[PDB]
Amino acid sequence: ILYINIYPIVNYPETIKVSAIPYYEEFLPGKWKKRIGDLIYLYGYGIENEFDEIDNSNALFGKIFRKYLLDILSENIATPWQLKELGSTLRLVKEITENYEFSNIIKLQYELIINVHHWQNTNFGIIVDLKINILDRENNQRISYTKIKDKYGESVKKKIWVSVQAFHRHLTPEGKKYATAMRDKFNLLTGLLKEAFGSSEDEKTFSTPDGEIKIVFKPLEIV
Ligand SMILES: C[As](C)(=O)[O-]
Ligand SMILES: [Cl-]
Ligand code: NA
Repeated sequence: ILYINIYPIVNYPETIKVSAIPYYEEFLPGKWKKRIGDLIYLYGYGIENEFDEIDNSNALFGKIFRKYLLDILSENIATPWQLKELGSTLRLVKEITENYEFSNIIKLQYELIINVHHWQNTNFGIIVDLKINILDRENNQRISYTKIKDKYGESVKKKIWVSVQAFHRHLTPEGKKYATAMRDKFNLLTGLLKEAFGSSEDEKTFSTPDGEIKIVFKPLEIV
């Protein structure tokens, strides 16, 4: 039983309202709109009175829905997660607030990286990657292990790496290898994804102007 980091959208609007205008140079990309070739399509909360409807049998549907999906998710982020990047990709972050040695000088931050996967014409899912960013707490900037070693010394470097591995569940909280690591790492991913979208249940529905989007917070299974 193989589990993949893709969380399926099991319901979405089979029809969505879109507006098209010609692309123009001053266009600034943003929510509720997408450039497609030499048109910009408005959708979701960007729809003015003027509109056309497109269904999932149309190639345009997937090109729009892949972005609309992220736009909606971006409207449903729960504290303490924050939006870091929205566009073709959705990145959310939160600070690791549990204790670890050298937390006073080194800030750790989980980052969920959310992309949309589309396959067999009508299937959508979010592909979700988890990274931990390591920040120098005094200036809130990214800091490499080498720079930690130079600035705070070898001991801090080594300890941070163990803490990072423990927060990824690559090691036990005590810093040791364990047997059940890929199961627990998936549970962590699923649990953080649930938290980030305010979900206590293994599925959640999100409202859109076109109808509901339903996501199941359970990784796809290849048996
Ligand atoms: C109208 As809205 C949910 O895009 O702020
Ligand atoms: Cl765009
Ligand atoms: Na539907």
